[PDB]
Amino acid sequence: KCPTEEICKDFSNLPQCRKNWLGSSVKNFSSDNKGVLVPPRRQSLCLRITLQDFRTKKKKEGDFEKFIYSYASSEARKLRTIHNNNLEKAHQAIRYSFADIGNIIRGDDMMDTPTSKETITYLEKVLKIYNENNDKPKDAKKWWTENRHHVWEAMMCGYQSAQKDNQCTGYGNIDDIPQFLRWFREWGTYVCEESEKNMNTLKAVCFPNEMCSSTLKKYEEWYNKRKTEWTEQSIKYNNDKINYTDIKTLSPSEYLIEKCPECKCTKKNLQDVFEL
Ligand SMILES: [Zn+2]
Ligand SMILES: [Zn+2]
Ligand SMILES: [Zn+2]
Ligand SMILES: [Zn+2]
Repeated sequence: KCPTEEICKDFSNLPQCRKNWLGSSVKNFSSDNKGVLVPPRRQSLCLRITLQDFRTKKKKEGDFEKFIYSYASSEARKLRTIHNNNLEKAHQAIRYSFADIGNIIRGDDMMDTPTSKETITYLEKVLKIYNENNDKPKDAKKWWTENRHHVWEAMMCGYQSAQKDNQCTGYGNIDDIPQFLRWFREWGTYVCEESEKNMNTLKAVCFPNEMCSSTLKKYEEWYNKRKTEWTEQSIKYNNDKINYTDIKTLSPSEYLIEKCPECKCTKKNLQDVFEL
């Protein structure tokens, strides 16, 4: 279920958080991460910790952590405000941001930004200050393992404040899925949806004069835009799949067709369209 009303009170919103696929501003975009496209949701993710945030929040035990929780809660609220007429898109976007918050905290998020580079260093310094003589986490990896449940509660409390939803959810194991795969999947959820809709539209108009020709022209523009992105992301997918025993023999289309339950990608709307 949703978390108790008590737990939610302990979290707070941040007015900093208000409401395409980018092939740059990724670390090592020409080497390790060639082919990686950053989701628009990630580019817009509400979480920034500055040297100055570190200075203020470190002064009281637990405040820096709560500052993180607050951002996570605001990110969730924002996402449900964006996807207000669609519960499940909202849920999946929250999950994706939750996982992204994980990589940021753990210091291996792919975006080349100060927040992505610096958050781990600030968290770990604070944990040294307060936990160096007890049994509590002193590194960000253990912190995440021990506190990810709290982070998720803050997101659900956030999601509920958008429009008093009573339908919360768990996060599956989303945060354990390699980030490049999650981004590829999220691309998948947008594109396979476009693809199914665009096909129906094309068939309907062209195969029940100029409207057909006009429809096909737009269908082509959509196709070429996504085809470049498909091509880029397949480079990363194919380079890195060798390291995972259960996808190493799968093509990029097979990955999204067979191993992305949120995707709705099919042979007809993905494989037949994008892979010749
Ligand atoms: Zn759901
Ligand atoms: Zn969205
Ligand atoms: Zn750089
Ligand atoms: Zn908790």
